[PDB]
Formats: sequence, C-alpha cells, structure tokens
Amino acid sequence: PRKVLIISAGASHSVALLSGDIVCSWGRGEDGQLGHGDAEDRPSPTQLSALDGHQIVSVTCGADHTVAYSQSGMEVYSWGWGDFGRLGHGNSSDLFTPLPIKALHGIRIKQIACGDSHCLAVTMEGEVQSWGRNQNGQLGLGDTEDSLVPQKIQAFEGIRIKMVAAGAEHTAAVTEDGDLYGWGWGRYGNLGLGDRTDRLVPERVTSTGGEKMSMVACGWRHTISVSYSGALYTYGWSKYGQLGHGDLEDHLIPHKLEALSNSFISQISGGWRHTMALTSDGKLYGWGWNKFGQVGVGNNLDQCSPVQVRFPDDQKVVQVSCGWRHTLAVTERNNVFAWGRGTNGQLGIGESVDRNFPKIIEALSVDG
Amino acid sequence: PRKVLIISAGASHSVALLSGDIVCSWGRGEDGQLGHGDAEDRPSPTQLSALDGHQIVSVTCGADHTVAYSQSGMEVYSWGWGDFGRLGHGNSSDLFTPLPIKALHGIRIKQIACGDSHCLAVTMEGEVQSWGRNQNGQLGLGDTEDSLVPQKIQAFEGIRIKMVAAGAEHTAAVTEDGDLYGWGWGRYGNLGLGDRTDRLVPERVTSTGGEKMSMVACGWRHTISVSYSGALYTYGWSKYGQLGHGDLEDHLIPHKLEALSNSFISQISGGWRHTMALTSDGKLYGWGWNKFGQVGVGNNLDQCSPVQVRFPDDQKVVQVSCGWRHTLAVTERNNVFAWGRGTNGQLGIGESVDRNFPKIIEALSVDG
Repeated sequence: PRKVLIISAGASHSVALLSGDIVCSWGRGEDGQLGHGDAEDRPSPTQLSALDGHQIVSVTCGADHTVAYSQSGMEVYSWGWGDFGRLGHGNSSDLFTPLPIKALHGIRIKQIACGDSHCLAVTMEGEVQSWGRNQNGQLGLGDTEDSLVPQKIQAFEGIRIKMVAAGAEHTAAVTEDGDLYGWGWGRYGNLGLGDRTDRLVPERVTSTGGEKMSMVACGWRHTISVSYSGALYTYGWSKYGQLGHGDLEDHLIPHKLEALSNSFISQISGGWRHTMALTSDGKLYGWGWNKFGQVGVGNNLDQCSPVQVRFPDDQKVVQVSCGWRHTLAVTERNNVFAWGRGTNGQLGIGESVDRNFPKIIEALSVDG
Repeated sequence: PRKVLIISAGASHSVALLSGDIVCSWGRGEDGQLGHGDAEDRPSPTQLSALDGHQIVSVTCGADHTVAYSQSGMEVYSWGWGDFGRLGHGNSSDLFTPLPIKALHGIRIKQIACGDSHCLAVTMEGEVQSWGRNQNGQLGLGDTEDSLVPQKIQAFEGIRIKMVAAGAEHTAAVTEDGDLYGWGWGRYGNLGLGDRTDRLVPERVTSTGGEKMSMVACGWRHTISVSYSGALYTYGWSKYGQLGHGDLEDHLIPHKLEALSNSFISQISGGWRHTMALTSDGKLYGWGWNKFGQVGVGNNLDQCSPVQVRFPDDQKVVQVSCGWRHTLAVTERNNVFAWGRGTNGQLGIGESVDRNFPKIIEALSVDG
C-alpha cells in the first residue's frame, strides 16, 4: 500500500514524504517546524494538510526549520524558526505553516541543504544559492552579514556543484568532477584544510589523498565524505567519538576510517554528536554520543568505533537520517524505524520514551 | 512556608532560592540545567539535592544552564549545556548536577550574569572575569576565540564595574560612576553606539542623554538601562515591541521610554522577545511579543507599548525575571506567579498548558 519515500530528522523533530505526495510530520512543534499551524508537539505522525495536493517531491530538515519543494510546482516551501532569515522570505518572522519562496520560483532545484540557521540550494545546472546566518562566513559569499534572501555564490561560476551539506555554521561541497570544498566556521578543523580558521569563500580541500570525492554530509561540528572506491573520510570535532577512529582526537584533514575499509559506503548522515553510514548491502553502522541510546545497540554507552545497529530478521536499510538526539531509518521491507530520545515525540511511537534499540513506527509501516 | 529570596528564568527552565540554602528548579531538563543528575523534565518545584546546605545566596540562569555561588565557602557552581566553554570548566562537556568552578575558588563575587553561551562575573573588587563563546567579542577580550576557562578583562583595569548584563551574543555593563559599556554582537543596534556592528572590547556608550546609569539589563538582542533619575531606556531590536516605544523601530542609541516617566524603575528584565519592569511602587509593566501569553495581560496581543500587569488584590511586586517564553514574579505577600508558555512545565503549577495571565504557584507561596 502506502510507503515512505523520504525521511529526515531535524533537531527535535522528524518528517516523512509518503506516496500520494503526502507530507507528514511529528515531534517538537514549539518553533513551527511541523507546519500544522500550531505550536504543539505531535507524539504521532500528523498529516500536513496545507501541502496536500502540492506535489511535493522532497523534504529536508534544518535544526528547527524544514524546507520542502515541488518539481511540478517549481515552488519551494519553508517553515519554522525564522531568525537570521534562514527561511529566506526576505524578513525574519517565524512561520508555523508552509510558505513558498518568491525568490526561487521557476528555478529547477536539484538539492536543498539546511544547517542550524543557513540554507543552500543547488540548481540542476549546478549553481548555488545561500541564505540565512552568515556570521562566520557559512553562506560563502565573501562577508559576514546575514542574507535574508537567496544569493548566488559567484565563487562557483563555471564550476558545477554536485551536492552540498550544512553543519551548525559551516558548509561542504563535492563537485561533478570530484573536488571537495569547505567553508564557514572552522574552529574544530571541520573544513578539511589542516587548520582551525574560518573561511568566507569556499576553499578547495587538497589532502584528499589524491582521491576524488563522490558525496559529503555534515554533522554539527564534524564532516563526512565518501570517495569513489567507497572509502569513507571523516574530519572535524571528535570530543564525543563521532569521527570514529577508535579514539577521541581531532582531525583537521579528511582521515580515512580504517575499520570499515572493507565496505562500499553508499550513504551518510551526520547528527549532533553521532554518525551513521550505509553499506551497499544495507547494513547500518553507528557511532558517537549514546547517552539517550541514539546509536542503537540496546545500551547507553558511547561508541568511538563503528558498531552495527541490528534489526528484526536482519532486513536491510535503504535510508537513514540523523537528528540531534535520535535516528530514523527505512528498511527494504518498507518499514520505518526510530530510536534515541523520544521526550518531544520525535519517535512517532505514541509514547514519549527513550529507546536505545530500533523501534518500529506502526503508523508508517506494512509491519508483518 | 519558607520565603522566596531570588528567582531567575531560563529559555525553558526556572530556578529560585529559599531560606535555608534550598534551591528549587522546574522546567526543561534535557540539557541538565535543572541539576538533579537526570535529564527528564520536572513539572513542579523540585528541591535540588546536591546543593543542600551549601549556603548558596544567589542564582541565575543562562539560556540552557545555571550558576549559583556560595558566600560562606567562596566557590561557584555551574551545570547544564556545556558547548563553547559556557560553564567555565576548561573542557566542554555537559553537567547534569552542579560542580564547583575551581578557577574562581577563593575569589569573592558580587554578581554573575549569563547569556545564551557566555558568562560574566563581577568580583567584589569590581573586576570582571568572562568565559564562554567568543565568536563575536562578547567576552570583550579583544579576540574572536571561545574561552573555556574564566579570564579577567584587563580592559577594565582601573575601573569599578558594579553591574553586568549578558545578551545572546552581546554584553553590557555600567560602572560605579555612571558610564555605560557594551560589547559583542551588535547587528540590530543592540550595543547603543550608533551603528550596527560588533565590538571586540567594551566601548563607552556616549549617547547616554547626559545621565549617569545605575543598572542594566539584556534581552536576547536588545539592551535596557535605568538612570539615576529613574528613567528607562531601551535600544536595539524592536521587531516585536520589546523596546517599548509604541512602534517597531530599532534604535542604535539609548532611547528614553517616555510613557513611564511618572514612575521610578527599581528593577528591569529583558527576554527573548519581550521586556518587564517593576517600579518603586511595586507595579509591574510588560511589553513585547505575547504569542504565548507571556506579557500577561489577560489576552494574546502583541503590546508595542507598556501595559501594566495586575495581580489578585493589587498585590505589590518585589521581583521579576524574564525567560524566553514565560515570565516569573514574586509579590509582597510571599507568593510566586508564573505566566506564558507552560509545556516543559516551566510554570511550576503542575500540569500546563499555557496561561496568558499571572497564575499562582500553590506549592511555594502562602496563599493557595
């Protein structure tokens, strides 16, 4: 019957895009991130009626905002906390219902990324637009002033971007031809440039190790990058064991993960202080902070080395999104799973309780 | 049947001191800012156990932490969200139950203040030691680099600070002979120096309308001061009427609030989007964003101008503290009243549920 196409975990909230082009959301509602007009949490997945019939093709979560967009519509909608203009409407009011972005109408969008308070869009042609808070340069526009409305990184003109990723206050980008970029706040070496300085214009990473990057994903203060061999590189902060190399050191350049050397990483997601990674054969690995059991192995002990989150009858996962204190994953069996902090209802499982092993979201699954 | 001495309001938590070195907290407990070792919310004033008999004499909250020094042991305790050196402990880990600040053991304090992510202390001697996030100069140490340990501001050498206030990413101080200083993030004019930029060290406020200033207060992105003549001045952000001058214009230099000249202002308190002020009579006035009922005037309308707050039987008000979404008050009969948002229980009245006017805390007053 009905199945999940996309999941996405913000800080204390999480969203799902269902067949029927249906958006639904659940979790903390206090800042408007859910878009049901009201400010109350949803402990159970609620339909987002304002976006019924809008032919939304893809959702993406910030920390306390949410963007979505329509390809038939050529119309990009945002809602949630509006401060510093992360929503992009040219003002900074909070939205509690989805409103389109006059500034992007009629553009063909390829990818949209969201950090803590800045956003980036990618055109099909491969240009970039940033908007939101810019205090440490994250917008990558050459200065420090916030931009309340989307604006083109001229520093990219003629260079075709393949995808970008946003952390708390920085940004990353692999290109079509494989080069990797970082810019923004960089006090924990999270830009891969071998130092602890910010950057206001994108800066090419040279210490790839001569290997071209296929995709990048940001956590809060650490960055993840996969290459073409399937090799996985991490860099930035690792106070909490999220870089994943068995210790807790910082890495100012991309440091290949040894443990998962023998796996082809097809997908990556970064959270607040943990990490998650997807093999070709659908095994999922987690490591990082685990106070609320958001890594997934039935305990509340933190993991500085990749450990395998186990499932019922070992179905394969096909998607994984990381929040600040929780994780969602989708399996091949068209089932949906959540674990971690459940207090604000971001788990969807009707009760606001913490779970350290993956629990099944009854309202979004063909169970068994 | 004990007396409330002090009350402070966090972004989503609330603390109060009582006679007997008894400290109580309720509200959001996810980041450990309540201090009972656990991270689950408290909906009613919970006696803090690890401070029993520590002879604590004042408290304060930042956005997601808390500070609480003793005057017969001369140490300082912090706990809650730890990121950016916030707690002054030389690391950056969270603390769920108070620990002393050995960097200051010995030092004699007269006041401490807390922003979102940075803290300030005034020695009894009138020196100041700040610590925390420094990306915009809010420690006024002349640099944009966080400080995990508290450091003396050698820039106030030969000056006697009497009072200090901490905004979100800005700071403001009044000296013991009238002068007014601001430093840190000043993009909305919240520094009162006639422009919209930051300052990396304290800078004398030179448009003080010719009056010495005796006290100061800090919202999220606005600043408030009260002169020797009992006048009231706001300056900075006024998107919601938190500056209180009957419209919505930002002011780059301090602006006398004229509607309140027939009163002598004895206490002030800024919030996320609203402000509160208590005249020498004991009449409480509130303006600003009131979406969650937080100004407390029986309705849910944004007040861009001072509208006083009435209590059962025209009780007189002795103390007021301003959170992000709620407001606390203490009255002359030794009652406590809370209004505004009450989801994380941060109203201390049991259930809750928002309340748009002052509701009593049965469990900590003399009336029921």
